Amino acid sequence: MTEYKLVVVGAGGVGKSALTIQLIQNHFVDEYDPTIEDSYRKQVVIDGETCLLDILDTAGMRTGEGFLCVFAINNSKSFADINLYREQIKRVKDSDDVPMVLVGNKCDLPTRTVDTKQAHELAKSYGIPFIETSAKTRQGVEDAFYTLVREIRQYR
Ligand SMILES: Nc1nc2c(ncn2[C@@H]2O[C@H](COP(=O)(O)OP(=O)(O)O)[C@@H](O)[C@H]2O)c(=O)[nH]1
Ligand SMILES: [Mg+2]
Ligand SMILES: [Mg+2]
Ligand SMILES: [Mg+2]
Ligand SMILES: [Mg+2]
Repeated sequence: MTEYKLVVVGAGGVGKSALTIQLIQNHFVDEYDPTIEDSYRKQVVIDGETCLLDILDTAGMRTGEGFLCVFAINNSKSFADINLYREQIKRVKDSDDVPMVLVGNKCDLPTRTVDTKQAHELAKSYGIPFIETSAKTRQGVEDAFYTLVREIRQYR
């Protein structure tokens, strides 16, 4: 079956692990050791297609085929840091055309300090999709990962 190597990047505490575990294990982690970096695998169906996802949950690469660049909507600094991660990815892949998706996580929270204009304008600056997620409620989580897969499909 088709295989896709995904990588989740972003500042500490944004929800990289929570997003990954919601996808892989279907549950929300209220805490997850910020030092655990691992790959997590799952056979899934995306748009009817059976495939294998291999997801690298990073902690603060070269074989990654698509990247989620994650910030938290209640963490301005995490948004500022997105550019460092995007550039890291461009360098590690030696390419400007790497599939990626901008993810604004923790959208369940009312304490928003990165607005929807900021996020949408950044995504337009990168020419990539922006997806609002909550690892807590599961809103957007499949959409974020699967959109990335569809970006890899396009790229292939
Ligand atoms: N309210 C809320 N909290 C979240 C969400 N995603 C992650 N968290 C919490 O934010 C903290 C850091 O998440 P974690 O996945 O460890 O972030 P990482 O350092 O990027 O892996 C944890 O306490 C999570 O339970 C979310 O969508 N909403
Ligand atoms: Mg983590
Ligand atoms: Mg491992
Ligand atoms: Mg099918
Ligand atoms: Mg502001």
